[PDB]
Amino acid sequence: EVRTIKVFTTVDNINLHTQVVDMSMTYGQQFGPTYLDGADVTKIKPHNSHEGKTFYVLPNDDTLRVEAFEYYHTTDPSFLGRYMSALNHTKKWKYPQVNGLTSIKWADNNSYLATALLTLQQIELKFNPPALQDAYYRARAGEAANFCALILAYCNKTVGELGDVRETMSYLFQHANLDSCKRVLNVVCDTCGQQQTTLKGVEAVMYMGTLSYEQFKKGVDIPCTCGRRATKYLVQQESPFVMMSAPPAQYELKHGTFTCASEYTGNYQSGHYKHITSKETLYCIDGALLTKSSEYKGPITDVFYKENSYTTTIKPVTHHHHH
Ligand SMILES: [Cl-]
Ligand SMILES: [Cl-]
Ligand code: NA
Ligand code: NA
Ligand code: NA
Ligand SMILES: [Zn+2]
Repeated sequence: EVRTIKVFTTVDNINLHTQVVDMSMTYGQQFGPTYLDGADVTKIKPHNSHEGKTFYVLPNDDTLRVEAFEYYHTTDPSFLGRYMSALNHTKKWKYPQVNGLTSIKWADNNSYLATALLTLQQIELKFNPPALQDAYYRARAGEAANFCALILAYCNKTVGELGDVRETMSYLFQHANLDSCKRVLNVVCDTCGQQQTTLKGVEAVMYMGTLSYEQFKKGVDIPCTCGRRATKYLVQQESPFVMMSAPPAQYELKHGTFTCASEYTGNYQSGHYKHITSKETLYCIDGALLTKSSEYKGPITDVFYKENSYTTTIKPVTHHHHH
């Protein structure tokens, strides 16, 4: 005798697909890789209690391939498996409210994700994939498991794997609407003259080499191809924030001069991230932990600043000689 139950399959947890499954065959024999709220049930046969429940599957048919792309903006074949695998862990993490923001209690080497999530709640950023829009809204309300699992999937990081905050933000920004962001730079060499460049989108809001926005406006020394040290400085900026990054180094964060920052203690193989936010005082959020101070000095790697529109008032030759 053939026994069956009705279940629903999905790739986006919105659009459902009715299935009649044979209770003598595993989900994998019938759907391929199958997950129940992150749990891998591929090798499990249907239970009575599964009737009417929704299972994630991989995009096997054309219908599912379109739904998955429209929701996630990826066609990487393993994406849904990686998201589900991560979700099985992140649904067990805790997301405490710390100083009015959703943080993450430490687990599974997740300090880089905690400071990324805290940072997002302090900068103006809109995501493009519906999956991130929906999950980020939930994360702001305090239910951040799906958002964290999506970050891991989009960044191709597994739970427990070491992550870099700058790289994680770069991926998040790649999936955000930054088309209104513009940056104009000028590079001045005594030998080679002046070279202006215009950057757009993610490249307009990220810079690697100095933590100081003020120093970037004054001028930073970089190598020129001729071998001399040229001066690079910010000509014009149109964006709601900027992110300045550098290899970790002792750095003083002054209250009221920045939005938030990330601190990395450790080395290239093992470390830990903390988050610093400048509000009525300086708050240091370390997952679930919170401390305060009037001054802060530590190995800072990333600093975020507010912006709207900036235009330099100084001529190039003045930046080259006075930075
Ligand atoms: Cl959004
Ligand atoms: Cl996108
Ligand atoms: Na935000
Ligand atoms: Na919130
Ligand atoms: Na974009
Ligand atoms: Zn030169």
